[PDB]
Amino acid sequence: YNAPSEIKYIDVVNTYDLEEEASKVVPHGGFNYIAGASGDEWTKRANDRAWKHKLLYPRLAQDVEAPDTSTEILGHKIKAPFIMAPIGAHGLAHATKEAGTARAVSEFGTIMSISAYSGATFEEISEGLNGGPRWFQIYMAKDDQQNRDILDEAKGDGATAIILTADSTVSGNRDRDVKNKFVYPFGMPIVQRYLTAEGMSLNNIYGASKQKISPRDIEEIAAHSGLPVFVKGIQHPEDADMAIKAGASGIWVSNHGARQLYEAPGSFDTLPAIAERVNKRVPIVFDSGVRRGEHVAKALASGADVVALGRPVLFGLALGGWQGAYSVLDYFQKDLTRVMQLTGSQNVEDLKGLDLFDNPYGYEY
Amino acid sequence: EYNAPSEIKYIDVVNTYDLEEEASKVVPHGGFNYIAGASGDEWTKRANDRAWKHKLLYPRLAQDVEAPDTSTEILGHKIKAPFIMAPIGAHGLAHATKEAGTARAVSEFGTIMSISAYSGATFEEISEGLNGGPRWFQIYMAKDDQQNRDILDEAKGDGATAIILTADSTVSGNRDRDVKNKFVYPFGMPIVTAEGMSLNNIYGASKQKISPRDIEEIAAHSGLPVFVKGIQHPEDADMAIKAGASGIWVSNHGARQLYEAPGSFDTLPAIAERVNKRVPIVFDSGVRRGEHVAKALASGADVVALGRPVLFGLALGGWQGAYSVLDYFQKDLTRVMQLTGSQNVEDLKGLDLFDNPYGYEY
Amino acid sequence: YNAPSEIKYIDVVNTYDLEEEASKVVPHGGFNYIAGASGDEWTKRANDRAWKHKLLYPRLAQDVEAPDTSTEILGHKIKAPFIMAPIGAHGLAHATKEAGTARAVSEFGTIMSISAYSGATFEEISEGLNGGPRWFQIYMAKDDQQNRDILDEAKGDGATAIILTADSTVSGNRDRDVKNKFVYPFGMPIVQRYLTAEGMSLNNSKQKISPRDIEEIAAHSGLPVFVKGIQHPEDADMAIKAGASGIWVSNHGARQLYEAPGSFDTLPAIAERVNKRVPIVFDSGVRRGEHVAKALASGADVVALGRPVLFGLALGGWQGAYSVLDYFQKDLTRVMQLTGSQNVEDLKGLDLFDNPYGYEY
Amino acid sequence: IEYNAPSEIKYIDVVNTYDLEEEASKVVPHGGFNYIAGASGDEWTKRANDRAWKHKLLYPRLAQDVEAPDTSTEILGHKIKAPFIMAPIGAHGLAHATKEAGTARAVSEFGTIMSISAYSGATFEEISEGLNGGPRWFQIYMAKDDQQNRDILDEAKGDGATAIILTADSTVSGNRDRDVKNKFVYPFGMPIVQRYLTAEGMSLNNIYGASKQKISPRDIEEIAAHSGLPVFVKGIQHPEDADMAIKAGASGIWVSNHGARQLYEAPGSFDTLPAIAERVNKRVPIVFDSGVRRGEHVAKALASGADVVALGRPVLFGLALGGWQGAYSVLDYFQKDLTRVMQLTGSQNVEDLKGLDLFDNPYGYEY
Ligand SMILES: Cc1cc2c(cc1C)N(C[C@H](O)[C@H](O)[C@H](O)COP(=O)(O)O)c1[nH]c(=O)[nH]c(=O)c1N2
Ligand SMILES: Cc1cc2c(cc1C)N(C[C@H](O)[C@H](O)[C@H](O)COP(=O)(O)O)c1[nH]c(=O)[nH]c(=O)c1N2
Ligand SMILES: Cc1cc2c(cc1C)N(C[C@H](O)[C@H](O)[C@H](O)COP(=O)(O)O)c1[nH]c(=O)[nH]c(=O)c1N2
Ligand SMILES: Cc1cc2c(cc1C)N(C[C@H](O)[C@H](O)[C@H](O)COP(=O)(O)O)c1[nH]c(=O)[nH]c(=O)c1N2
Repeated sequence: YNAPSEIKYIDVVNTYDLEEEASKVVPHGGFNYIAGASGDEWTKRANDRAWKHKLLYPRLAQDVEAPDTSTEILGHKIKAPFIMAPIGAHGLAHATKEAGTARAVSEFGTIMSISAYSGATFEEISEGLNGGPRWFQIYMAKDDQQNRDILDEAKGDGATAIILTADSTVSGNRDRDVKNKFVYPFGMPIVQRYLTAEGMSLNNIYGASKQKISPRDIEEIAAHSGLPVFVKGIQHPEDADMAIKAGASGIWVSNHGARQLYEAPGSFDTLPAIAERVNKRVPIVFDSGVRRGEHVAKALASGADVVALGRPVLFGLALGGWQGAYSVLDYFQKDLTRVMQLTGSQNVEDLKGLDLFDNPYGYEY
Repeated sequence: EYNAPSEIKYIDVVNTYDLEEEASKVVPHGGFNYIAGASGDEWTKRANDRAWKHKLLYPRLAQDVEAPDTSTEILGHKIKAPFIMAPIGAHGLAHATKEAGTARAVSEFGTIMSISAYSGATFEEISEGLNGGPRWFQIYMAKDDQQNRDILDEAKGDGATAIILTADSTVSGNRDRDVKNKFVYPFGMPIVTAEGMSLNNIYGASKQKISPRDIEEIAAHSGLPVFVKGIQHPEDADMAIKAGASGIWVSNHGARQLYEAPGSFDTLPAIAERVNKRVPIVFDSGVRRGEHVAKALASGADVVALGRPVLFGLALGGWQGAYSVLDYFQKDLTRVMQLTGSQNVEDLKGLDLFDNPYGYEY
Repeated sequence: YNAPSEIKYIDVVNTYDLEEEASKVVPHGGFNYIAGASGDEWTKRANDRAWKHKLLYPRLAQDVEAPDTSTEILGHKIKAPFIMAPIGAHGLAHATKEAGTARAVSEFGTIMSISAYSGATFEEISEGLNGGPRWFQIYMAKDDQQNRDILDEAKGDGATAIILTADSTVSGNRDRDVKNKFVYPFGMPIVQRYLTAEGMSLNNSKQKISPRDIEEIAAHSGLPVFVKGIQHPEDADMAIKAGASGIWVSNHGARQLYEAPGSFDTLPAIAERVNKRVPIVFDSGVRRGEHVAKALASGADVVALGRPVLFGLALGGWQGAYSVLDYFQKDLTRVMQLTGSQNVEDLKGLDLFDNPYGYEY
Repeated sequence: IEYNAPSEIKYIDVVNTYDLEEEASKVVPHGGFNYIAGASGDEWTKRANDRAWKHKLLYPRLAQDVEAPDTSTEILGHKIKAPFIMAPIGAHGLAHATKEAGTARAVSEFGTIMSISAYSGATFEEISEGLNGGPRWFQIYMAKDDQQNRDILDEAKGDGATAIILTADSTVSGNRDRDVKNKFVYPFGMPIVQRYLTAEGMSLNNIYGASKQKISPRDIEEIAAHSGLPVFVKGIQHPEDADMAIKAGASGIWVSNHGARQLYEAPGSFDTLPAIAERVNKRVPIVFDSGVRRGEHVAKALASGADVVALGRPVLFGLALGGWQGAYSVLDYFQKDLTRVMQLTGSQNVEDLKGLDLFDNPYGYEY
């Protein structure tokens, strides 16, 4: 597996163009694993086109200058209201793998989410973070003791929150991966105890993780870890009520980048109903489709506290390693700064109160 | 000479849409387009497909679900999954084993075979393929009353446990591909010569002046439950039940009949609300994915019926190819059940759907 | 101007395909004059896509067989609920011009509408009609005596209604014709007196038409008057108050005001306002039997056919044009059977399914 | 900074304004052409500006007793030949060698108002020569220094400005991908704002960056008080800003999204107009811009609450193709296009336009 190895900053004009650029340096199978989604990818398109449903207003004479992008979540002060989404197997994108992404995220000044399906060990990632804050995303074992062990190792590494990804009890129908017969070209050291991953398909990896996740799992992870728990993959408001009742300390609105259930809504369309149900009882992280500063703003305006970034950071990693990934984070901060100035937002809380224009015509207008 | 493919093999289905173009490589041009095509410029066939994006499924989490059960029961038949085979004539356009091949797939899978009155096979040939599997017979009514009595008696003696009255084909749809290819039927219809006849003249020999009395007459004569097939307007569901139907079969004939009509799935909720659980509902016209099976049940259907994708599987692999399509739908549905929080088929019928007012382009 | 000249029936699978086929035989300028519309033709596309806003239901066990397409309008018995729209310069499509269309229309058994801008004389058209019914479409002159004279000649020819086309007081912005520098290759003998049109552009007649003109035409001719080009219901009220005997809903095939609605979308509001006081003719975008049915279900009494008939005339002279009329009758017969309509009055009562998603569904 | 704008002067036959874009691309240098034509992001909001016109459709009306429609109107005491004015646009020398004096001559001779951008590549004296006494409004991009604003406003008023336009939607630049990809810089100076920067060799983000970011309602008040001229506030898309501007002493509201050159993933400008017009409630005049390309658009804007529209890109493309005569051709095209529309809609005069029923099209562009 010939992963890219260039380390360089990149001049990001927009994040969309990074996809085709990365396609020229990432091996075909791996690239399509990263870029692809379920079915014919209509719901991935829906994640993107959802942003045109609610439109931002420019606002004038707002007495605003030098907008402050910084915010705080679960005690962590971060440079902008976005974090790194949990993504396994960064080694598909770049030889420096999760340690590269970790270096970008910590240097930038936000929170790194570590996937249980990382191709790097806790020690390797921690070397890249150099003290930076991190949250750990568990894919649950069937065996309780193994979940206890993974959680203890995560916390001992320094995790300050646990993310339970519950929308992948089985694999999505990822036609690119089926057609390419994709299999991992390396191991997953954190979950190996219950599988190695090298040569396995993702459907069999998700297959070893727990299918019968219930609200008791949320309660049990919360009690065992003593850390705030996010429940990730929520698209229906009832699950936010369920998660909060079961002791969750945050809601993570996501459709897994459209890699899971097909013929489902664009994730952004689901956010307002979820935020209304949550009603600020706990923090909300939003993901699945964020590509612009305007998207960050619209998410916050619609009830998110922060967003999580995925594919664009991974494409940045492919093209330039840690410096490429950092270039993408920096882009988002600068992009957001512009949008804050033009929308009349002095600070992150102002973003959360913006009026949005309803566009009933959709993408073709 | 019509020379259909004859190879029997399993196929690895990634999705059923790709089966269309794959099947086009092995089926004679004329026959293929007869199967694939629809009325006018096929806008309503596209509508059947795009309607699925009007109501979107939610993923649901921590639902305490594992190993979802796809089994269900309809009019006392226990079936492996909530889909049956739609009645389609002339399977011989797809594969040399014709309706017997589809029958074997359906029977071995474990669902119900619907036999078209316009099958290219006899009841005896189809029965060999079914090897005892359940079957329903779909009638295209004759003008002559005794002929209807005779066909129904033969169907029932063959083992039919329900009758399907297809009433949306009193004349043929405007099927441009068949006109432009100058296609005509290459073999007979022995249950009802058909060979060398256009479909429009075939439908011409059947009864045009179908009335509610016909539903009453078929039910009384056969002593079997009768489904009325082709329904798109809720008043017809009411009429059919009042006339003695034991089931409603929501369909636009795969968009092969009236043009510039709705996508079938968009018609389902108003029909199910009108039926008000009085009789079972079968839904068809455009089902291609497990997501579609789930959305139809969530919208008031009890089962769906499959058509073109199974024929395309038959073309590619005979009974084994058709079986592969049925298996694909069962596994596809299983995934969807797991991700939506559905442990069983009754759970599918209760799912919330997300309304998408933006339609296909979003 | 090398117009098509051959005469033969044609196979019509659908009318949309006639446009491309006609383009291969009609001279470029004249073809594009017939086919084109204002601006970038968005409103011509809207005329077409409007049919997907309201969708037909198949209906079952309706006790229907051998549907009857026939109807009557102002006492004329016609074979199907469609007439020929008034279109000038049929010579652009075929050497036999309006006499060819007239033969098709009379042989079929409907009403011929004669444009004041016809390339043929009344006598030439009359020999094609062989006694068949005709209505005369006037484009008003500024001079009152010229209007009197034209109406007298039309009535003398046998017109049994007058159609006042009032949506062309100035020309639409027809980019194809501007880009092609289109000019008529022949004269317009009926309106000669006030212009010869050979060498003239269409944009080069009365602009200040008022309701009084409707009154004066009705009073002078003693014939029923249709007011043609209506898209707003207030104009239906105005026209009926002014003595009109019919309302002709139309946007001139999208050749007039640009960035306006598709004609079918305007029909229900106009039919509501008319409230059955007078008959309604609908045009602009009819291409299928389904469209005929939908127009009737939405308040029209008949529709008028235009471009597809002209494309048929290009392809086959009167027999070509006849094939198109026959196509529409057969197409409607299928639709009637499948929708549960025994007769034309049943079409007028059909439920339609609302499609809020539009063309891409 | 090599830059070779076209120089030929000729009338042009305008069939429609859309076609002028491709035609101008043949003769305007690449960077400057794409600076004029382009917009933010992937230009979805520029497309929205254009497709918004299909949301509300015109009715033809019959037997209206209308002939020879009169396009003349009046705004803040200026009698103009048609209900459109020239939008403020800097650096006209990117389009044609004759620069802002070329456009000024066309606008003046046609008989409407010239809006002069603070970022003009021409001095007041050079523009005034082109105007030959014609009416002018001055568009300020504010300095941070109060005295420099007073000086600019004084010079503008001395030159003959009869209104001041505060463009407040560009406190920082939009994300203009074409200009980033092309590394666009201005090839000449901006004499009116040089005092706070020159612009030659500078990127627009750094010129906007020198202008005032922290614009507040007090700036509107101070401009109005200092100049003693009516002040428009330009770039409004949200009705609250119309309330704000009037409360602060504005004499007019200029609805605009800057040609989609500023905030991305925002509504098409025409879609915002009715809510603004409802809030304004005829307290002050409304200028509308961003996407006007046809007489139908002028009509629809007036029917939806605007008093006049402002023209931008199509006039610059005309300038590129023919200098002042090319620009004149574009203005004339608009007057004739509007006249046709007025005849067919039953509109005898500009006030009738403002009263037109519109057909609501909930299907949008694809219908
Ligand atoms: C390649 C790749 C791999 C993974 C993911 C995504 C992608 C793209 N996602 C989902 C991820 O956290 C996030 O929800 C999406 O990346 C957001 O969608 P976009 O990146 O904005 O398109 C994911 N989520 C998770 O909780 N654990 C994981 O290991 C992975 N793996
Ligand atoms: C080739 C072919 C032939 C037939 C049909 C369909 C097709 C595709 N259909 C309609 C069929 O029962 C069912 O309604 C459609 O197949 C459903 O549409 P899809 O297959 O999902 O597109 C049909 N229906 C019926 O009742 N008797 C018949 O003989 C046939 N024949
Ligand atoms: C080439 C051409 C020429 C004319 C027209 C149309 C066309 C296409 N139309 C309008 C005509 O009566 C009718 O309203 C349209 O043809 C209907 O649109 P479709 O033909 O269905 O697209 C027209 N109308 C009229 O009253 N007098 C005329 O002379 C003409 N001329
Ligand atoms: C090349 C160019 C340059 C500028 C502008 C636009 C364009 C296209 N615009 C905005 C302008 O006044 C107006 O809002 C838009 O031109 C209207 O959009 P359309 O031209 O119809 O697309 C602008 N606005 C302003 O107040 N001062 C300026 O200097 C400029 N500069």
